[PDB]
Amino acid sequence: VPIEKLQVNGITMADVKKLRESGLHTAEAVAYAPRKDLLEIKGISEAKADKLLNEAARLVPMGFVTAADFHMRRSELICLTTGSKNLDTLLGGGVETGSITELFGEFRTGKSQLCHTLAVTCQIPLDIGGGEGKCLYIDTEGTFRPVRLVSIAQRFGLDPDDALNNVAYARAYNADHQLRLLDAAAQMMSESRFSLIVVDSVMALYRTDFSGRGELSARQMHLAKFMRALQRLADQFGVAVVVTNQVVAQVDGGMAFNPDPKKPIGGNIMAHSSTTRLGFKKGKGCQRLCKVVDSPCLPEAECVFAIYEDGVGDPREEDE
Amino acid sequence: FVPIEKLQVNGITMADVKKLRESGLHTAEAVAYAPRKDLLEIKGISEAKADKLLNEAARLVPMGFVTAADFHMRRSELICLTTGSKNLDTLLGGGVETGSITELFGEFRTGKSQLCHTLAVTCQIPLDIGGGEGKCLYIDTEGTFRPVRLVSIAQRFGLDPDDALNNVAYARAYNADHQLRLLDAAAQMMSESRFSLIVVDSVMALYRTDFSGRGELSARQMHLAKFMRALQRLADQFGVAVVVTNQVVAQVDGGMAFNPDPKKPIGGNIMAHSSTTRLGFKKGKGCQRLCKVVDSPCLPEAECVFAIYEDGVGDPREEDE
Amino acid sequence: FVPIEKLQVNGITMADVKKLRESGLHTAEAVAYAPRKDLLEIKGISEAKADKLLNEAARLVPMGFVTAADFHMRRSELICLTTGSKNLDTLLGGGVETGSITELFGEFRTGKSQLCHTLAVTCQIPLDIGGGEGKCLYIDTEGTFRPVRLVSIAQRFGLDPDDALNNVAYARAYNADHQLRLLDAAAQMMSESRFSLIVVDSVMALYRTDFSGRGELSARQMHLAKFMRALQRLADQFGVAVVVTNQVVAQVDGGMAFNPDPKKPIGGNIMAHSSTTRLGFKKGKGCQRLCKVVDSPCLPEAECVFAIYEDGVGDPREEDE
Amino acid sequence: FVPIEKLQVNGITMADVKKLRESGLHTAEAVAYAPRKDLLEIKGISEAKADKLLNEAARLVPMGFVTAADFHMRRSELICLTTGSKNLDTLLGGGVETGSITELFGEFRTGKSQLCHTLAVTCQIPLDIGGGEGKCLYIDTEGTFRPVRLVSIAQRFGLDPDDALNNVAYARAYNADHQLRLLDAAAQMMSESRFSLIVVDSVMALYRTDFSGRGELSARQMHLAKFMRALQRLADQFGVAVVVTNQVVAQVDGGMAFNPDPKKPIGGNIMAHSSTTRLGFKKGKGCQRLCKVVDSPCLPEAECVFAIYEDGVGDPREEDE
Amino acid sequence: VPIEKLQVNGITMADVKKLRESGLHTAEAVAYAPRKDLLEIKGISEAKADKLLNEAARLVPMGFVTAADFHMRRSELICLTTGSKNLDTLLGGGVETGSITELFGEFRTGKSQLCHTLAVTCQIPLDIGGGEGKCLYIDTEGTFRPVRLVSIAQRFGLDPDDALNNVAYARAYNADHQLRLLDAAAQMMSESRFSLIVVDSVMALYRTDFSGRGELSARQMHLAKFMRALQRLADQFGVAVVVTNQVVAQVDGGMAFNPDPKKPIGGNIMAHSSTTRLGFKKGKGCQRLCKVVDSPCLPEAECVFAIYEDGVGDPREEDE
Amino acid sequence: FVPIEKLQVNGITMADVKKLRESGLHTAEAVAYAPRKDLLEIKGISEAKADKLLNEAARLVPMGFVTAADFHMRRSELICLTTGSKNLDTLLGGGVETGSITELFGEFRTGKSQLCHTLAVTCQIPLDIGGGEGKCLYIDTEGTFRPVRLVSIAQRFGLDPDDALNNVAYARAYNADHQLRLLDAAAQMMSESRFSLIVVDSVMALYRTDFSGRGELSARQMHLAKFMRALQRLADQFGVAVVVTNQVVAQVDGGMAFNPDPKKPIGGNIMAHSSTTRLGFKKGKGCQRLCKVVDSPCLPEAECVFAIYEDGVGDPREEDE
DNA sequence: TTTTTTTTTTTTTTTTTT
Ligand SMILES: Nc1ncnc2c1ncn2[C@@H]1O[C@H](COP(=O)(O)OP(=O)(O)OP(=O)(O)O)[C@@H](O)[C@H]1O
Ligand SMILES: Nc1ncnc2c1ncn2[C@@H]1O[C@H](COP(=O)(O)OP(=O)(O)OP(=O)(O)O)[C@@H](O)[C@H]1O
Ligand SMILES: Nc1ncnc2c1ncn2[C@@H]1O[C@H](COP(=O)(O)OP(=O)(O)OP(=O)(O)O)[C@@H](O)[C@H]1O
Ligand SMILES: [Mg+2]
Ligand SMILES: [Mg+2]
Ligand SMILES: [Mg+2]
Ligand SMILES: [Mg+2]
Ligand SMILES: [Mg+2]
Ligand SMILES: [Mg+2]
Ligand SMILES: [Mg+2]
Ligand SMILES: [Mg+2]
Ligand SMILES: [Mg+2]
Ligand SMILES: [Mg+2]
Ligand SMILES: [Mg+2]
Ligand SMILES: [Mg+2]
Repeated sequence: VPIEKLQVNGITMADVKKLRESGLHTAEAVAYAPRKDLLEIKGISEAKADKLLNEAARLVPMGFVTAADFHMRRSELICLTTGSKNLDTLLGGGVETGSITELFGEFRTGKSQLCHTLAVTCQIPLDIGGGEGKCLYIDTEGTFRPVRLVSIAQRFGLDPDDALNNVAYARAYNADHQLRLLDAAAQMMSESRFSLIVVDSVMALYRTDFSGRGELSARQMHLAKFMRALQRLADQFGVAVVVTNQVVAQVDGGMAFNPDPKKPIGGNIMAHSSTTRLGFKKGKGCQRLCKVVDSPCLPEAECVFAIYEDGVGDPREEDE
Repeated sequence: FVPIEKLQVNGITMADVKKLRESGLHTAEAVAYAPRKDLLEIKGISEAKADKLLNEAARLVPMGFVTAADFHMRRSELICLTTGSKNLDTLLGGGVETGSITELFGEFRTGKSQLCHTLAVTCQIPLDIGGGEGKCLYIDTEGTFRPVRLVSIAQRFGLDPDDALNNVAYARAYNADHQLRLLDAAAQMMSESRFSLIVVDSVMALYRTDFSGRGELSARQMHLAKFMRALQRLADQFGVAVVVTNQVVAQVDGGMAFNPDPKKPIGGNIMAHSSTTRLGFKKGKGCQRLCKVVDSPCLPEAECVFAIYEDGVGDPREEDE
Repeated sequence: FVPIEKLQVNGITMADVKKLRESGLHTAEAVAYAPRKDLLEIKGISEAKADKLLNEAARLVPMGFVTAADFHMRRSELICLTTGSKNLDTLLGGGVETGSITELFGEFRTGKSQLCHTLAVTCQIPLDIGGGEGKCLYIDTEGTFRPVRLVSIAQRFGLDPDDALNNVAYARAYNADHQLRLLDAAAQMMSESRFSLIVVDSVMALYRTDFSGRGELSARQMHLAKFMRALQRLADQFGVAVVVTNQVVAQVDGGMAFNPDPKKPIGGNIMAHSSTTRLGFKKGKGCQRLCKVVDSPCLPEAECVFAIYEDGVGDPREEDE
Repeated sequence: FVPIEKLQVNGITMADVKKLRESGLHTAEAVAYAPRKDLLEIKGISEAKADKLLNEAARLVPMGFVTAADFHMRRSELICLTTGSKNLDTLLGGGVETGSITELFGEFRTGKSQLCHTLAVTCQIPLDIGGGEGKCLYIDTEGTFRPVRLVSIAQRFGLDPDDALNNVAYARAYNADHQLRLLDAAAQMMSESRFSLIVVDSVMALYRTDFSGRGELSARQMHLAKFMRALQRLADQFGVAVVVTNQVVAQVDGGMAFNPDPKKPIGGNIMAHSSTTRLGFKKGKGCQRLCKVVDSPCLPEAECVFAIYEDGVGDPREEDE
Repeated sequence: VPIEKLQVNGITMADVKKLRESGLHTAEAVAYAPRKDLLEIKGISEAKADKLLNEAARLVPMGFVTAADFHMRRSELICLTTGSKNLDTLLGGGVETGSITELFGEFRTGKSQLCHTLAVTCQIPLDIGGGEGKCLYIDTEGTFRPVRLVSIAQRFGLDPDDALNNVAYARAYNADHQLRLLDAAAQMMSESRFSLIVVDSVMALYRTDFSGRGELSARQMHLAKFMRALQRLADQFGVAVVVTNQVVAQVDGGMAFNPDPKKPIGGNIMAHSSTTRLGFKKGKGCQRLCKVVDSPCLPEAECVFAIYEDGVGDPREEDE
Repeated sequence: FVPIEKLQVNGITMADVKKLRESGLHTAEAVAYAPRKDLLEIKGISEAKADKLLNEAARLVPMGFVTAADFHMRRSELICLTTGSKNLDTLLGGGVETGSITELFGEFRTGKSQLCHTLAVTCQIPLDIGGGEGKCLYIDTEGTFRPVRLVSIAQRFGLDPDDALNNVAYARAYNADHQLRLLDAAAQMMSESRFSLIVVDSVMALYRTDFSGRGELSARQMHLAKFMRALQRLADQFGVAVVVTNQVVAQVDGGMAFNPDPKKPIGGNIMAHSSTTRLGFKKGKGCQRLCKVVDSPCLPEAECVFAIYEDGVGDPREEDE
């Protein structure tokens, strides 16, 4: 819902412009934002903030709804194909839009490759598992490679010029810039239809920007704010949020029950903010193992997928 | 419960009840538990009218002393919602107790949301099998509600999927203020139809981000205290079980090395004191999960092993052992 | 890049830029990439001054969104440094990529230092033959730097040995703190002259002994992450290719016998994720060496054979086959 | 080198220098190379005092970037110790290089100890005949030191046997901790008189038995890395050749058939990467021995034949061919 | 020096008793023992172990020393005659005390006979190449024969009763028992002057106690510990350690340049641990050939010696 | 010897002694001689239990040092078994020594089996005439055992033929594994009755065919080493003479022509070092045989002439000269 | 009230044949 519909009941265009300058670009943005956030924006009075909230609640349903209606709505929710039938079956149709999907794993585990595949598939038509929308790739490690997008578009029949023109790239150099890029992301989606957000990787910049136990609380608070903004973006625009996470080896030997000594970065903030968490492990050569660690609906299962020159695909017989 | 419309006596008009409903008070119990200052804050109500309403609620809703034997007799017939697992029901002494706030805190994929879905389904099954015979009211703050789980658990328990879904009221809270405001609508709907369960998954998720830093910590704790005061008022009014999930944080300080678990529930003292029962959830092998009673006025501190399956929360299978 | 001497606008004085240079930020890209908190930690910089410095840096250096087509066009003209071996260049898709950290990990005598010397010589040859047309910057931690190799490779590639030696900046790191501090001097040198290569041979040699024990490991990896972040910042600012060598560790856990290679690179996940491209080096027969692309965002996992010669890294001859 | 007494400036008292010497740092280079946290571990030294010491050491000892031509002309005048055999000197490009750790690994009776004795004698002969004009420092861990060999080699080279013996500092290490602690006394002696050679025969012999099993393997290799770092620091400070002998173990896993040698040096990757130059020793016919340059940053992988004689290590004779 | 001298600076008799129960019977043993070895003894704390180390360093010189002083000390060192002038000339005066001498060779090559001769000669006066100390014979093959000692004592004029009473015999039945015997050896040497340790043979028990490729690493680790303990005993008491090693016929015929197809057991551990290694071969009749394979100071040379009823001696003219 | 039942002290029950009995350990001496690792691998035995068993065995069986005078006195009382020939007894210094492994290697039909039969008969005759007064245990592997020889020799020595026959324990080995397993039954039998001789004719006949090729040579010799170790354990435990026969192999390699005898026994160094005494057997004129002491710790290398007769092994007569 | 982290590290022979 466009934010311009709020220009009613004494709400002027200046108020909408000020809200847009503060990172709120849709009616859902005003509806989800708390009253204190509106008050923190300069030039907004308490009464006019209250009337903005009332108008947003009238435009965007904030009340209760039967679970049957929510199930029917989620049945129409778009799922983005990952390019692998095994992975789509594991995810119950692919990457779910409107929810944060976390891909945590060690290096060469295909997280960036899967993100590139998702970035290409977000543009293919809906009938083949696409999203029919532009991608928005947030890169924090410098590991984005448009050659991969060109190859995957060749696999999926997309025009390489059209495929590259429909992928939004911004390189994040620090945690503050990474969070600030979400305002530009919201502004871009308020003008054109997007279908996917990728932040590869979320925790790369937070690792170095905040160092030591003294800044750990600030680091996790900033990460919580960042995924709060990501979840709000997913709610407003219905876009799939795919985030990659680095891992660290658990140096404590007390929990020897766990055969995997590596855990994702971000701690409980990352753990609880992500709707779906996928653990990636190395297979034999191109083989990669994906394990659903956390998911409200998907059972904890493991599937095998492979990385090829044309993107993420199902393992081949010769590779078995 | 006693409907608020019964207060229209001794000169109390319909407009007063309308204003009370607009102020979030939908039952006579709500008026009885509401302090006089809260009634005075409502426009159109004078001091004499406020005290008259208080006296009417007092003579309609008992507020005096009762013998411990009478309270024990009343609690004996209190409904306990089955959790779908015999081990968990034994740990809780019959399941989730209605009329009290039950807190489920633990690490991720520990089954808090799955247990909440199982409780949402079982609140509709007949009382003879540990049900509640009432609608569920699910408040989701993390966007993790999945009606497919409700359908699967209803198939497990024999409930019709359409009936199960139509009897579960779902609302997603996007901020702390909206999370608190949803309770007024919850009370309004409960004043019209019988409910049997309140779920807030999760309470702390929106507060961790809406209030940031030490400066806003006091405001966050005050808002959380208000939210749990409203939840406790709802539980007292409607006798509905309140199940709340809580995320965890890793305690950086290593001073309390005597505790093998470096994870503690979020919310601090307000969270600890507001919850009648707190259950700590840990991951076992495979689908198995460990539930531990951390705080309870009557349940001893003990641990039980339960598992999460496609049909919902249940006891671990022999093949999983 | 954008020189830092363009920041004296909108009330920003030259003295503020002087403190910025003293803090290790020598380019407008450097202050653009540095977070607000890092600017605030510099003495003599206020909140408003740091904010306006950030705004000016963002105006000068594009930090906003850009279409992937533009990024592909920009990367098409990106300079790739030839390694002196056609097989290795084909494996790397043109050679060592500038602006990204390339990691060469392997056991001893596998040619990591030899390949770094070859890259240090080839970074000065003209662009038409795979060069960089820029001075090299060699950071050595094991004391294994040998200018005789540079002279031999320069005679191989036609460079004047005196000019080749004069165009290589060498500094030996004696401790991890000194190794990190050397990057400030590297940035200062690059802010006044064009540099086309960074070599850190080796990154983890000094952290291995500076930090000892499991308890000291966290500080070691935090310092390593800071060092790699600084290297990535240098590569982003100056478009300079960063080539880092890493030693190996034998994996004592024999349960995971599925992997035939018992040697893994040092640094753990910090070095693993910080490096854009990782190349695994193994010894062949005699001069032959095997290079394997363990990790790369765009290069497929493939293995090639290259040899170490008196004149540097080159393709194996049929006589050695 | 720069004596540590030059640090008595800018408020640094004699007590600070005494504590530094007691902590094992006996030169200004030792203070410069040591990290800040290493200085913090010394009692009686504050953080500000450590920063001042680091600044003064960096002012006295150059630590910044230097052009490769300057480093090349500095290494041109570097002293190489003759091994008594022209074949071995040609293989090593002039002899054993000072300021770098040279490793002599091989099977028994292959001449490692004999070559170390020859180097110990030649380090005292004048420079023009390939000497070092400095005292030797022999650290023996197997009890195989034999002054009779030194006397014979001195008679071969014309040195006075009494003078040759008086110029060799002998210390036997009985445990790994004592082996590491001997380096502090070595540095203390070196800061007082000009030395030109350090011999540790052998480095790993004490580590074989001091640490047993895979449980202590990590601690064993960490201690070995600390010992080798300390040796590298000593070489950097005093500009002396560090010659270390290493035992070998026959590799059981014969999976790789490309290596005709079933014996590999002990110490793993720690010793493989710590040693600047590695020489593999094998027995030839009679007194003849085979030396192979396994690892070297500047020397090609080649083999030469040398022999062990009663007067020391020398080239094989025509009668022995 | 006796370990009782460590009872200073607050070190009690209980500490010395615990050290003696742990196999450390001399202050030299405490000095040579590492920090972790001292920490493994119950009843000894961090500060207590450190204080013991400083006291031992004060008593036992552990610092540097000029090579001239060590040369003088080795010049005044005692060398045990082997009863054969040729063998003594080959060894440069006889078996060197304080160093491990390894006698490896085929069967009936004279290793056990030479050990018996050394056991007898360790008691004869110094002026005739003796040691004036008791022998310590550790037998692992059951090949010890006191009749040989009696005959050699008759050759050298010693009283057979005195000769037998001055030889400490203990038969090792397993590798663990063989290693444990060294603690009793140290205890006996701490109270009486010994001059020779014989282990015949070192590798006989290790061959069968550890079997298969999997147990080879543990076998060689235990062997390294045993040889380290032998070297510690030699350093502490200044006694000659004469050990016999059996031989195995190497099957790799590619290295045909070596005319000898038999190599000693123990591999590199025995190769490096032994200060001096002597290869024994049979000559004409009673004559035997001894070859110095490894020695830090003796040239690689061969001499011919013979075995007679009265012990090891030079070959006779009648046997030539 | 000390029976294993005496270990039933300090918490050692019947179960432990039994589990030892099926583990091949039937005496306290067997427990003492067995290493700790061998005790640990036995099922039902804990580390503390194994340590307690070791301490109890050490208390019962003296494992400490002892003066050579005491050893000589004990060996003076050691039993020697007469071979029926004065020449052979004089060559062996009284006959076959008990408690030691005596090897009889020679050409076919040189009397090894006949001498073993004679020893089997003489081990039962009274001690005053060189006997052993104990049962014999014959392990025949070539199938050449003939009880008629035992009957004839018993007639020669005056023993009752039935008493001689039923006092000889026979067990025929069909493969190497069965040959090794038979020693456990031998120990079990000897723990029940007094034995005085063990005969294995022949040791390496079965190993020659069971293991073939270079690959199985290592396993063959390792199994042979285990077998002879067990034989030595039996000899130490029961004080019995172990007499083993071995075939011969002609040395095809004629380069070592210095040895007039081209035949050497099978088993190589394992049999060479495991056998306490080795006797070389050659065929003389007629029925006379030549016996030569090849290896013996105390017997000088000498030869004697003995002959084989119907009544057994005896000295040659004048008519045979 | 708060709020995670983060890898190490080799080893070690063997064993006759006809
Ligand atoms: N063009 C390609 N063709 C085939 N396989 C490729 C190609 N590019 C990359 N790969 C594969 O993908 C791997 C790289 O994985 P990816 O780029 O997804 O990183 P990641 O696992 O997320 O790790 P990081 O933490 O380092 O970013 C390579 O090692 C290779 O196996
Ligand atoms: N349909 C299903 N069938 C079986 N198991 C499931 C299913 N859906 C989820 N699970 C299991 O439950 C886990 C998710 O638990 P749940 O959704 O209750 O989260 P939670 O512990 O409350 O955490 P969060 O804080 O992320 O909401 C999954 O990881 C999986 O193990
Ligand atoms: N009393 C003796 N008189 C003369 N010579 C003897 C005497 N005892 C033994 N010999 C000689 O010594 C040889 C035995 O050698 P020795 O006992 O030293 O064995 P070894 O070579 O160490 O072998 P191993 O321990 O492997 O059996 C006999 O073969 C013989 O030549
Ligand atoms: Mg990636
Ligand atoms: Mg979740
Ligand atoms: Mg949840
Ligand atoms: Mg190198
Ligand atoms: Mg990568
Ligand atoms: Mg040596
Ligand atoms: Mg090297
Ligand atoms: Mg012998
Ligand atoms: Mg040696
Ligand atoms: Mg026959
Ligand atoms: Mg026979
Ligand atoms: Mg023998």
